[PDB]
Amino acid sequence: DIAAQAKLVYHLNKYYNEKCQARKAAIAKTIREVCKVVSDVLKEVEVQEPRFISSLNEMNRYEGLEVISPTEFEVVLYLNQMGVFNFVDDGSLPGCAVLKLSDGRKRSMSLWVEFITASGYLSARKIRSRFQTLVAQAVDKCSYRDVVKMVADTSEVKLRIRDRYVVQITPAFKCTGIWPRSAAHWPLPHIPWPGPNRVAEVKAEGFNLLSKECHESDAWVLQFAEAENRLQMGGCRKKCLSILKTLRDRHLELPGQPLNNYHMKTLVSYECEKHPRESDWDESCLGDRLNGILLQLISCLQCRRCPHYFLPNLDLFQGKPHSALENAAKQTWRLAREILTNPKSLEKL
Ligand SMILES: Nc1ccn([C@@H]2O[C@H](COP(=O)(O)OP(=O)(O)OP(=O)(O)O)[C@@H](O)[C@H]2O)c(=O)n1
Repeated sequence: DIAAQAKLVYHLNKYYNEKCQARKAAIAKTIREVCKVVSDVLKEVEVQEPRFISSLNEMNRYEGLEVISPTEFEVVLYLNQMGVFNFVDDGSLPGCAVLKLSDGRKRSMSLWVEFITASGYLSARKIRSRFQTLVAQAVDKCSYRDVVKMVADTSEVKLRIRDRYVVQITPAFKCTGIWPRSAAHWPLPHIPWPGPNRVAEVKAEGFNLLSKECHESDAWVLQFAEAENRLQMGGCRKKCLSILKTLRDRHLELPGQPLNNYHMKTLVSYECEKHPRESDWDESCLGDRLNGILLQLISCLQCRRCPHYFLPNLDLFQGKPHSALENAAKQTWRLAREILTNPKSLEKL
């Protein structure tokens, strides 16, 4: 039985060294060709409207870029601001928050003066709509125009590149020096994880406010990309996450798109709360952690509920038909059974 647990760890590491490493290289190649199209479209916007500056810093990754699928991405476009707005998060719009002007006048003081309502709120929808018109003009004018169209029938700004890749470009503001009320419960009082030292840097990472749709209202959607990534450092956590994203790409890309990489990302964080010790994420525990996550994934699909890690009131399955979730449970179960029954199957997965 030690041989079987050891056998699972061995073949998972081969899977990580082979399929996961190839996946990282292939997506990096796709990201490279997709971002130079995005940079050309965005630099066309910025000449027409300098407030939309391209925050595509390669820094060695592209800041603000998130992978959803081997062919789908989201670029977070961070907008300069003066800092005249107050962050307001009551639970009136779950998973959302609002930016209000600090006192009555000084609307002239803001860079986005025309987008502040009479009530004094900075409108996410008005900013995205203006941004959409600018992008729709850029994709007809830029050098790459033959390979970029803009996706239709959506209020989101999405570029379809070479009829293969889809990129959502989401305007956003970075919020530092504040933790949101909707996330103030975290970290849980009892759970040994993370270390209080780790919590203080995660909260120092801040959070983002994104202009996209969710659930009329027009508020900003909360997002914790940078906090999430700092949270999952240490041990084999990220190696586990990479294996999950790879298995999902190759075997759980299903009709209706019930599962995406962010589901895997959320489950790893919850598995960290269920196993808070650093020794639970030792390299020898890689098989136990992956098994626990896959079974946890099956439970979420069967229960029709997969809560957001920082915003437990939010369900990451909301809007997905139960037939698609049930199909994903049946495929995830059969996948987890094959891996556990014979880890050598990973060679051909
Ligand atoms: N902002 C980003 C995100 C991704 N990538 C590239 O795309 C690959 C796949 O990213 P991801 O879906 O997050 O898979 P991971 O296994 O998590 O890659 P990593 O461990 O490097 O984060 C990464 O290896 C990285 O090289 C990038 O260049 N810039």
